[PDB]
Amino acid sequence: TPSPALFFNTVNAYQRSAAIKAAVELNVFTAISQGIESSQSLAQKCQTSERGMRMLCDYLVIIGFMTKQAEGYRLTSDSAMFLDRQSKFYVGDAIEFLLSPMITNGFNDLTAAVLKGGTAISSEGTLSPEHPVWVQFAKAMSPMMANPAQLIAQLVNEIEPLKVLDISASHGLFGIAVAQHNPNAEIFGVDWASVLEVAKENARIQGVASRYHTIAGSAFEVDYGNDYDLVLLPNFLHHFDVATCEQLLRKIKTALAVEGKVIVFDFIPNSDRITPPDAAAFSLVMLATTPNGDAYTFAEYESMFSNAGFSHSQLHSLPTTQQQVIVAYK
Amino acid sequence: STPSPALFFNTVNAYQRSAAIKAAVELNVFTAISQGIESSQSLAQKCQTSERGMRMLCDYLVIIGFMTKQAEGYRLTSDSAMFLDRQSKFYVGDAIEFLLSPMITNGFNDLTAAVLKGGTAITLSPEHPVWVQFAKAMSPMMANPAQLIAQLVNEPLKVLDISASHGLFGIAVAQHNPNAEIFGVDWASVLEVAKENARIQGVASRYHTIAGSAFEVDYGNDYDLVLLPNFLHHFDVATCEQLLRKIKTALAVEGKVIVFDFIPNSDRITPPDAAAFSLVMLATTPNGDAYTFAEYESMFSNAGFSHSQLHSLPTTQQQVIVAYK
Ligand SMILES: [Cl-]
Ligand SMILES: [Cl-]
Repeated sequence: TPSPALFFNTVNAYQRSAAIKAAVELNVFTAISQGIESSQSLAQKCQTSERGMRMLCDYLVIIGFMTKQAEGYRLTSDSAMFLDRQSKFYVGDAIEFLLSPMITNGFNDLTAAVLKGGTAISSEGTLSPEHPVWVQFAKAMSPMMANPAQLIAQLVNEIEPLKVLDISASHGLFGIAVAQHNPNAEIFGVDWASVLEVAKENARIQGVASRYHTIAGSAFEVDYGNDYDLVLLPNFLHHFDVATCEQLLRKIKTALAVEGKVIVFDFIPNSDRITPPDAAAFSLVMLATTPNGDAYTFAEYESMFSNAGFSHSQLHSLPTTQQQVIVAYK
Repeated sequence: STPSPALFFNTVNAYQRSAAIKAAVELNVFTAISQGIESSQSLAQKCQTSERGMRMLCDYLVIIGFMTKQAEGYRLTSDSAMFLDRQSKFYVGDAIEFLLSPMITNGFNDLTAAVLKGGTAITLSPEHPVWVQFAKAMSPMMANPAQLIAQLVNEPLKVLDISASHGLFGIAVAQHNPNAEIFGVDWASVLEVAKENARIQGVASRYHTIAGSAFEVDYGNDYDLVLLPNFLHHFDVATCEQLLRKIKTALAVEGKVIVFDFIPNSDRITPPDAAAFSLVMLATTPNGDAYTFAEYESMFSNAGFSHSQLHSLPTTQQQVIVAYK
């Protein structure tokens, strides 16, 4: 039988976002933790009205974050692991970036973006110089990037760099992990100055500050230097049109040493542009927030590297992690 | 088995799905595809948008399940062909005029404040104009329930329809009962949608209106049937009880009240759409709720009614209570 349920669930999907934002901001999951709490008790613990807590928690049960037992609400394993502040795997503060109005405003008029072919946000959306949303990204999103940074590092350890450039270093964890596994590596991070403050702090925390160097400014304007064994591009290229990525890849080529390598870490959808769903859905994010950005397929990236003068590019799917890697060879 | 933050991240970004379906309806994408197959280039030309914008939106709409992507272009699912193509008799797309009204989405923009307060941080203002939008935009999905309730009651009647809105509940009683006289109660501006619908359905000579607040106007007397579609949920129990006392007075000796509303099981988590409606009440009203049958039963009892009885109606989304004077 045919049904308008998808339509209506989709129309009202914004409510789920608001519900999880409230839950996180109010520490609801931390208050429940691995036990069972009534809404009356969560009201006391989180300092809210009881009826408000009850209506929120019933909804959180309805959409899958918790269960409702006789004696109260209980987290699912996933909420206990990822949303309870007591857990080492807590990612709940990612909303500081993901639900930043600096990001969500692009979706306030997606019709406008579809009409014009890119972000309806004033200027160049999130690509304006030193946009503060990238400080929020660097602070808020680093927990989920820790593991892939380590994976890329141990994929690099099969190569041995002495000189590393990390372009849009952000939190700095990709270059920092290279430094962690390679005692003779010197790391150069390129980002806006206020973002590199985070990267530096993370290098400090990780014990590699003395081998961590910064080149503040636009990846397109700064002088990188040269003789780089390894150039990392984590979650950068998707923001720009193809010509701009090509401009960047030529600059990178000049800076590489003889046997130099570029590692791209990004959302790389299959050629269908609909799978994997999370990778492929990122193209709407690029429409909403950037003028000409896209979630580019491997074939598209292979062609950019080919046109920028590289000899060979190769996909490493990395099934253990959400995003995908391309290694290019000078 | 293996734990995942996927539910968390997909819930966090869920607002994006609402944005995409809003753009698609506003741009008339589903009407442009219809029951055929159209490339993103063709659709950009038909809808007067950029090619890349259309491609990116359509790929996203394929991902979340509204259409498929074939070799030669995009193709609707049956559900989209049925409900989102304007050419279909069952088109419901313009429901977003109410559902994505700022007058509802603003409430969720400060849901955290609502939870702390116990009620809306910002609909029940005298003559709020979002109710003219509800009446125009939400009527297509109420057409079938209205016919079912008219089926359920139908055996010279005097009917009161309280918060008549689009007027379809009362109108359907008159559609099926040619000697029924209908008295719609809502704000004057909302009643003009009701009257337009009365006329369209050919029942206008037997459609009458009492303009103003359901809580202040004078209903008259000797009502066989009183309809309460989608209204009690906005108010607290005491305010509901007040209205039901006022209703009781207006009823003839063997008079019945029919409530059509979101009535969740006593778990307050099923059925999912009924149960989740209480968050919408938190976000948008000071003291509204999705009340359960026990709660409505108690309200009618305290208001002096002899009896109330549930009719789930599984052939629809919402549930029905009949109360007896
Ligand atoms: Cl990153
Ligand atoms: Cl209604």
